[PDB]
Amino acid sequence: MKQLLEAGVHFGHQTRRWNPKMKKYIFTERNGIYIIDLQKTVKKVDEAFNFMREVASDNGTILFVGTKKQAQESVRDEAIRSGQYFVNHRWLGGTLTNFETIQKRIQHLKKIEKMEADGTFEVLPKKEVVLLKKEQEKLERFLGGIKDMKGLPDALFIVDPRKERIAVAEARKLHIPIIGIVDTNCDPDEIDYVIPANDDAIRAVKLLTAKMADAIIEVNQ
RNA sequence: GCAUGGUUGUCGUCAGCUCGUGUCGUGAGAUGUUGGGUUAAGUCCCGCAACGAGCGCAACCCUUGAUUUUAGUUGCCAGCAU
Ligand SMILES: [Mg+2]
Ligand SMILES: [Mg+2]
Ligand SMILES: [Mg+2]
Ligand SMILES: [Mg+2]
Ligand SMILES: [Mg+2]
Ligand SMILES: [Mg+2]
Repeated sequence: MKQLLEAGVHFGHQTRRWNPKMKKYIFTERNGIYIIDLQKTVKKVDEAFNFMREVASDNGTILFVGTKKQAQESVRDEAIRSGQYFVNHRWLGGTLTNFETIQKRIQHLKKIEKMEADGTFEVLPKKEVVLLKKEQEKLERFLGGIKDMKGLPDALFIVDPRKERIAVAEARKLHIPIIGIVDTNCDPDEIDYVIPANDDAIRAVKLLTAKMADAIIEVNQ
């Protein structure tokens, strides 16, 4: 939470595309670009560091959502390190609300990645070549890291509520508390523990999400 | 045969018709099944608030077109004598 470390890149978005209810975090606007106040950020990042206290205390599960283009590389590595669960590519509709039917796809993937190793690897001459191996990559590229999620997630960590409208809407309905990095165009009401920060910078996203890794890997020892 | 069972024609071998869970809408409804390519084909790919499934399409069946082993009778006659 070093203010100098945060001072690297935390700008925001243009003036034309700002949410009027983020004005609390706006400080020292510039020519055509808003700049968010770092003083409140370092204060507010503490709660998200300390709200995530309880959720991971009992070996709970957390979900990372990184559909944004400058997010997949970070969230993938943040969750594999901590033994957590992540989403990189498009968020499947009803991943949480219609979570019961997702297991069928998950169990299907587990079955398929068993036959070439444990069962009859060769069951068809070339049918499995064109269809069976083609679907196993199709399933993993969307399911990704949630393939070992035993139950409903305990908390969510998103990076862009404007680009994760499906996720934030279907997590509120299921009453799961979320933490996320919001920009000058996002909405703070939807998020529980707001972290006003830039989302467009690769380093800025990696800086903040790396703190969450150390936060969770502390208790689970 | 306007009380019915069974059987059949026709649109038409046209490529469509629905369902489970989820979501949007006060509601009838909607989505999936739409959008960009491709195909004989909702046949397949990419995207997508949807994820999958069933009956259909395709294949599995018969027949014709090339060829190997088995078998020489009532079939055939290479090489033969009649
Ligand atoms: Mg009649
Ligand atoms: Mg046809
Ligand atoms: Mg419809
Ligand atoms: Mg189409
Ligand atoms: Mg063809
Ligand atoms: Mg079909």
